[PDB]
Amino acid sequence: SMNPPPPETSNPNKPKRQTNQLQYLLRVVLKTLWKHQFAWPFQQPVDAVKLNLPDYYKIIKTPMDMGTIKKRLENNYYWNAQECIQDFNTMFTNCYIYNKPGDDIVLMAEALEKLFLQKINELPTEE
Ligand SMILES: CNC(=O)c1cc(C(=O)NC2CC2)cn(Cc2ccccc2)c1=O
Repeated sequence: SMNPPPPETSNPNKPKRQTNQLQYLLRVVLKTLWKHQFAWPFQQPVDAVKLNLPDYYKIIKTPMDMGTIKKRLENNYYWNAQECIQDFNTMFTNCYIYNKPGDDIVLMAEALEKLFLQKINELPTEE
Protein backbone atom coordinates (compact mmCIF):
# COMPACT_ATOMS: atom_id res chain seq x y z
CA SER A 1 0.00 0.00 0.00
CA MET A 2 1.20 3.58 -0.92
CA ASN A 3 -0.02 7.10 0.07
CA PRO A 4 0.37 9.96 -2.46
CA PRO A 5 2.51 13.02 -1.63
CA PRO A 6 0.37 15.43 0.44
CA PRO A 7 -1.10 18.62 -1.11
CA GLU A 8 1.57 21.38 -1.30
CA THR A 9 1.72 23.89 1.62
CA SER A 10 4.78 25.76 0.18
CA ASN A 11 5.31 27.23 -3.34
CA PRO A 12 7.49 30.35 -3.83
CA ASN A 13 6.09 30.61 -7.45
CA LYS A 14 2.53 31.20 -6.04
CA PRO A 15 1.51 34.81 -5.20
CA LYS A 16 0.47 35.21 -1.51
CA ARG A 17 -1.45 37.71 0.69
CA GLN A 18 -2.29 38.29 4.39
CA THR A 19 -5.94 39.61 4.23
CA ASN A 20 -8.29 40.23 7.23
CA GLN A 21 -10.55 37.49 5.69
CA LEU A 22 -7.64 34.94 5.70
CA GLN A 23 -6.77 36.04 9.31
CA TYR A 24 -10.43 35.22 10.27
CA LEU A 25 -10.21 31.82 8.47
CA LEU A 26 -7.21 30.91 10.75
CA ARG A 27 -8.16 32.69 14.05
CA VAL A 28 -11.93 31.81 14.00
CA VAL A 29 -12.82 29.15 11.37
CA LEU A 30 -9.86 26.70 11.53
CA LYS A 31 -9.50 27.23 15.35
CA THR A 32 -13.24 26.36 15.89
CA LEU A 33 -13.16 23.15 13.79
CA TRP A 34 -9.66 22.05 15.02
CA LYS A 35 -10.67 21.98 18.76
CA HIS A 36 -13.93 20.01 18.07
CA GLN A 37 -14.24 16.43 19.52
CA PHE A 38 -14.79 15.18 15.88
CA ALA A 39 -11.75 17.02 14.35
CA TRP A 40 -9.16 14.18 14.69
CA PRO A 41 -9.92 12.23 11.42
CA PHE A 42 -9.51 15.56 9.48
CA GLN A 43 -6.33 16.90 11.22
CA GLN A 44 -3.95 15.21 8.67
CA PRO A 45 -4.06 13.63 5.19
CA VAL A 46 -6.01 10.32 5.02
CA ASP A 47 -3.43 7.54 5.69
CA ALA A 48 -4.85 4.91 3.28
CA VAL A 49 -2.15 2.39 4.46
CA LYS A 50 -2.78 2.60 8.27
CA LEU A 51 -6.61 2.87 7.72
CA ASN A 52 -6.58 -0.06 5.17
CA LEU A 53 -8.38 2.00 2.46
CA PRO A 54 -6.43 0.88 -0.66
CA ASP A 55 -9.13 2.39 -2.97
CA TYR A 56 -9.18 5.82 -1.20
CA TYR A 57 -6.85 7.66 -3.68
CA LYS A 58 -8.52 5.84 -6.65
CA ILE A 59 -11.82 7.63 -5.70
CA ILE A 60 -10.43 10.88 -4.12
CA LYS A 61 -8.27 12.71 -6.73
CA THR A 62 -8.33 16.13 -4.89
CA PRO A 63 -7.43 15.17 -1.28
CA MET A 64 -7.70 17.89 1.40
CA ASP A 65 -7.50 17.94 5.23
CA MET A 66 -7.32 20.55 8.04
CA GLY A 67 -3.61 19.71 8.66
CA THR A 68 -2.89 20.97 5.12
CA ILE A 69 -5.29 23.96 5.52
CA LYS A 70 -3.63 24.88 8.89
CA LYS A 71 -0.14 24.83 7.24
CA ARG A 72 -1.45 26.83 4.21
CA LEU A 73 -2.94 29.52 6.55
CA GLU A 74 0.12 29.63 8.90
CA ASN A 75 2.57 29.76 5.91
CA ASN A 76 0.43 32.43 4.04
CA TYR A 77 -0.06 30.11 0.98
CA TYR A 78 -3.40 31.65 -0.16
CA TRP A 79 -4.15 34.73 -2.31
CA ASN A 80 -7.81 35.04 -1.14
CA ALA A 81 -10.45 33.62 1.27
CA GLN A 82 -12.25 31.76 -1.61
CA GLU A 83 -9.16 29.48 -2.13
CA CYS A 84 -9.23 28.49 1.58
CA ILE A 85 -13.07 28.10 1.68
CA GLN A 86 -12.72 25.82 -1.41
CA ASP A 87 -10.17 23.65 0.54
CA PHE A 88 -12.67 23.20 3.45
CA ASN A 89 -15.50 22.34 0.98
CA THR A 90 -13.16 19.86 -0.86
CA MET A 91 -12.41 18.14 2.50
CA PHE A 92 -16.16 17.76 3.36
CA THR A 93 -17.11 16.72 -0.22
CA ASN A 94 -14.34 14.04 -0.31
CA CYS A 95 -15.73 12.56 2.95
CA TYR A 96 -19.28 12.31 1.46
CA ILE A 97 -17.99 10.95 -1.93
CA TYR A 98 -15.88 8.16 -0.35
CA ASN A 99 -17.97 7.12 2.71
CA LYS A 100 -21.54 5.77 3.22
CA PRO A 101 -24.35 8.11 4.40
CA GLY A 102 -24.76 7.85 8.22
CA ASP A 103 -21.23 6.33 8.67
CA ASP A 104 -19.67 7.86 11.86
CA ILE A 105 -17.07 9.72 9.69
CA VAL A 106 -19.95 11.35 7.69
CA LEU A 107 -21.75 12.41 10.95
CA MET A 108 -18.39 13.92 12.09
CA ALA A 109 -17.91 15.80 8.76
CA GLU A 110 -21.57 17.05 9.01
CA ALA A 111 -20.96 18.44 12.56
CA LEU A 112 -17.75 20.26 11.47
CA GLU A 113 -19.43 21.52 8.24
CA LYS A 114 -22.33 23.04 10.27
CA LEU A 115 -19.79 24.99 12.43
CA PHE A 116 -17.84 25.96 9.27
CA LEU A 117 -21.03 27.43 7.70
CA GLN A 118 -21.93 29.29 10.96
CA LYS A 119 -18.41 30.88 11.02
CA ILE A 120 -18.10 31.84 7.30
CA ASN A 121 -21.64 33.35 7.54
CA GLU A 122 -19.80 36.19 9.45
CA LEU A 123 -16.65 36.36 7.25
CA PRO A 124 -15.70 40.07 7.57
CA THR A 125 -15.83 42.50 4.58
CA GLU A 126 -12.32 43.05 3.04
CA GLU A 127 -10.33 45.95 4.65
C1 LIG B 1 -11.46 11.56 6.18
N1 LIG B 1 -11.52 10.23 6.76
C2 LIG B 1 -12.11 9.21 6.14
O1 LIG B 1 -12.68 9.36 5.06
C3 LIG B 1 -12.15 7.89 6.83
C4 LIG B 1 -12.69 6.79 6.23
C5 LIG B 1 -12.78 5.52 6.89
C6 LIG B 1 -13.33 4.29 6.29
O2 LIG B 1 -13.07 3.19 6.75
N2 LIG B 1 -14.17 4.45 5.25
C7 LIG B 1 -14.78 3.30 4.57
C8 LIG B 1 -15.63 3.55 3.38
C9 LIG B 1 -16.24 3.13 4.66
C10 LIG B 1 -12.31 5.45 8.15
N3 LIG B 1 -11.74 6.51 8.80
C11 LIG B 1 -11.34 6.37 10.20
C12 LIG B 1 -12.49 6.77 11.10
C13 LIG B 1 -12.46 7.95 11.82
C14 LIG B 1 -13.54 8.33 12.61
C15 LIG B 1 -14.68 7.55 12.65
C16 LIG B 1 -14.73 6.39 11.91
C17 LIG B 1 -13.66 6.01 11.12
C18 LIG B 1 -11.65 7.78 8.23
O3 LIG B 1 -11.16 8.71 8.87
